[PDB]
Amino acid sequence: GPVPSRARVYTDVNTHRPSEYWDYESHVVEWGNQDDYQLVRKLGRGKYSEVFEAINITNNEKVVVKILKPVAAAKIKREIKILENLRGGPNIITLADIVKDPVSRTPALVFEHVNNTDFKQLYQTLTDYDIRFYMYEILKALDYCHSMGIMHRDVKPHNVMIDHEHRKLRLIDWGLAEFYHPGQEYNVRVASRYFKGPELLVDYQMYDYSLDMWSLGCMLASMIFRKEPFFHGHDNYDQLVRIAKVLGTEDLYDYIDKYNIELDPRFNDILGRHSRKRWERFVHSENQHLVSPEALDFLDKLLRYDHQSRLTAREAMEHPYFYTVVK
Ligand SMILES: Nc1ncnc2c1ncn2[C@@H]1O[C@H](COP(=O)(O)OP(=O)(O)O)[C@@H](O)[C@H]1O
Ligand SMILES: N#CCc1n[nH]c2cc(Br)c(Br)cc12
Ligand SMILES: [Mg+2]
Repeated sequence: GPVPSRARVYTDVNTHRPSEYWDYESHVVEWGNQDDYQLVRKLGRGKYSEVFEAINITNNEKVVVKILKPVAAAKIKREIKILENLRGGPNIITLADIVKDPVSRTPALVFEHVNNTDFKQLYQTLTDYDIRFYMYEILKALDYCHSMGIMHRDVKPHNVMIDHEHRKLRLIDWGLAEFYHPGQEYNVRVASRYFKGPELLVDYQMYDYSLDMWSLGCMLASMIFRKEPFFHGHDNYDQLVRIAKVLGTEDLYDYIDKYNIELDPRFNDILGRHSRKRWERFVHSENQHLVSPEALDFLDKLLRYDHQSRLTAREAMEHPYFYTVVK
């Protein structure tokens, strides 16, 4: 069957922490007072929650309330424990409270409010310097959560809030996050389609923190090349074909061979044969202001089929692409 894999960093962080840290099912939720929060307006509804802008009447501060749906109500302890474990970490959204919503009768997570800049506005206006600055800020959040034994598993632009006015970034939406345990087989139905790593698309379950580094690479490629999204698959199968049209099929087959993976036979008629394209193929007059040899080298080291071969968040922070960023 498939060959096992383990992370090259932070491998045993959960084995050396007390059971209380990662055993989220045994966690006893401390409930706050729902009357402290007055809902103001509905910001949206996802597959798992309804999100509202609210005011904390004990200090007149704005907050965001995520009211979980019954489907979500199952693995809520996992999101709660992860949020409490990471609380206070660099660029991690702060969970302010947990209350029982009187209408849904489900848990409602109360978060710090971010006066975030519109995501299309961010995509259209961030400069070369801004992209480097903000990529460094998201790497601080990812190295922190990885060092804490957690993988986010849903890195994408909408989960990376930026308040451009205060040069403030927060990594949000920890509902798909998981504790990393060496040898554990995880569900591959994580991350949004365009950000899914090759490990998920070929059904390799023994993945790790490096999944987040693929997703970050997808964000970087879209930003510097002005192509939203960078790998535009029509479904999860075509998603792999789009990746293979850029990275080539030979390295894909080497990756499948190394981990002894049985590729779904539905790929036999759609993958074809493709060479790796040099990153300069994607450069044009409308994106040249965001591309540099350092950006291309950094991107090249994130977007690798072999999850064990990708830069870790800490190695990424050492890259020359960030030398220009004021620290
Ligand atoms: N702390 C926050 N500050 C401001 N807006 C937020 C905050 N958290 C979520 N939002 C808003 O709510 C939505 C994202 O919610 P999210 O946690 O990603 O949902 P889900 O877990 O169902 O996928 C977006 O519309 C975003 O603008
Ligand atoms: N793509 C896009 C816009 C956007 N949303 N969130 C982000 C976080 C970062 Br880090 C960067 Br760069 C760009 C964005
Ligand atoms: Mg989200």
